[PDB]
Amino acid sequence: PLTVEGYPVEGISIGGQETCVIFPTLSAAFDIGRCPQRAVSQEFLFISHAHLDHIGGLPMYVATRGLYRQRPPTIFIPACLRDPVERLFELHRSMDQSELSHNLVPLEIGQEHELRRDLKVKAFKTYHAIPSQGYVIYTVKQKLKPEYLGLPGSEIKQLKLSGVEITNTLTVPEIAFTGDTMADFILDPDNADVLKAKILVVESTFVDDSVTIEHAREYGHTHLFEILNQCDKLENKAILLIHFSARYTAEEIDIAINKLPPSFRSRVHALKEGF
Amino acid sequence: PLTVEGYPVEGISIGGQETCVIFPTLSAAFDIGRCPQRAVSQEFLFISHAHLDHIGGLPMYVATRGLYRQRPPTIFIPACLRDPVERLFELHRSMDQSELSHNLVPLEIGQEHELRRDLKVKAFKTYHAIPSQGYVIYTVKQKLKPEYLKQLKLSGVEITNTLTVPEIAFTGDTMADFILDPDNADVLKAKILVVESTFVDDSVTIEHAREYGHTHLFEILNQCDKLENKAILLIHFSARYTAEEIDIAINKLPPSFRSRVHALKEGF
Ligand SMILES: [Zn+2]
Ligand SMILES: [Zn+2]
Ligand SMILES: [Zn+2]
Ligand SMILES: [Zn+2]
Repeated sequence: PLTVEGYPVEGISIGGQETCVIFPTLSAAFDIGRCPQRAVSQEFLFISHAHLDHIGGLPMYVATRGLYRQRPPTIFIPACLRDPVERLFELHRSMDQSELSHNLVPLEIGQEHELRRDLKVKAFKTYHAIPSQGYVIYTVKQKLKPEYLGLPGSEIKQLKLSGVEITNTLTVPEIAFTGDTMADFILDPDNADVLKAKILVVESTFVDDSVTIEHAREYGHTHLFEILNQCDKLENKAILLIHFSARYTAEEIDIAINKLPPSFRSRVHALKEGF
Repeated sequence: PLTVEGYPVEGISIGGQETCVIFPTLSAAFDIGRCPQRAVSQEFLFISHAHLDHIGGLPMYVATRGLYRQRPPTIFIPACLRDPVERLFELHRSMDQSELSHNLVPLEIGQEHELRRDLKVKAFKTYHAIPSQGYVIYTVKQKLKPEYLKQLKLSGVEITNTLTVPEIAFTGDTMADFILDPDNADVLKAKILVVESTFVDDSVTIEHAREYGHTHLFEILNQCDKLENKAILLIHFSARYTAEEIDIAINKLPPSFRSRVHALKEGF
């Protein structure tokens, strides 16, 4: 199984067909594809945009969690999609008489929401043919202050009783997911945290010269050549490339990645499920 | 692969998760599940009811046929679903900014629709927790009358007979009461009956299957002589089962019934 910077990664992203990228240790799915069964067990769903290959599985995801008596999921969407997504769920309810319980959380670009005491999300601007946004998940953890770092637990414990503040809150961009986008998201000055996230999940719909950059840009997509051109500004520990055109074989993908300069290439991974 | 009375059968049916049963030589999908890629090449989609494990894949199926430049599919639904399904397409059209071209055919129970010169479908009543119907596909062929095996053709005598044969019956989700409905006689004569048996052994009672609008294998067994089908294809087993448990249950059936039973075990 695929693992990136310690995180298992599941799911699939074929450029024409479906995109659902799953981080099961975060209970997170980035887009819903055709509702792969592995996605059903994730409590948090982040929708980048309303193309059917990204959003089409949404009602089935909610319905299946309901059937299995799982906690209603929390679903993050661009704010402008709240209207149609409400309409969608009410239509299905009007037919199938089910509850389709969920928490729908519209986010505008730059807005944040808490997933858990130690986890939060922030939406960021992406550049695509229809309304869209990416998401950065941040860890929010307590870390020992420098002066207490090398200290026996017994000692730490008494400091706790006395009531000393012994930790600092550390907020770190952990996973950044673009969904479909042009490479210009990299140049948007609001996106600095995207470029420092431990893992960047970004589409590279086209990876070799069989397709031209400006053609990639024609449909709101990114060419691997553009990621390379900007690689010096990508401070991510890992880059997970997704959403390759269905025209490609897995071996073509590997070839394209292998051709990258070695220092950058060492940080590059590919989600090849289904290729 | 799975072949039933000469028909390749593809797709998947897992109770509560996804149902899409594909007869590719008929360009037919019975329900759409989560839109398995194999379904996209079928030009005919027959929807039994609106539960999301049966209908959720619908917009993706239409969208993908458009991307491949295949003809807009003809989609059959219970007549009562016409307004909300029309609306659903309009809503996805707006969201994905795509045409989602299709031909929606509301079919009332008993109504028929010509699929090909030699093929037609008819809806039939099923008994489920929400409105539902099954479908029977008939062949319609012209064959020389036995006696003649030109001057009679010129004279304008009918020398052929039009033979209408029930070929595939698909129930979708239903209680076994579909067997009792006298309007469903042809269902019980179809060459292949594709019927759900959500539960297949005594770990669950018949009554429990019925509470949720489903059929227990035991009910089919207990009425097996009413079924004149050449083949019975069981589908929609509860996800609690393994393939081995399904095979065990079928193996217990009496030889006359057992010889005609097949199961769609994909994913089990
Ligand atoms: Zn896409
Ligand atoms: Zn898109
Ligand atoms: Zn079902
Ligand atoms: Zn049902």
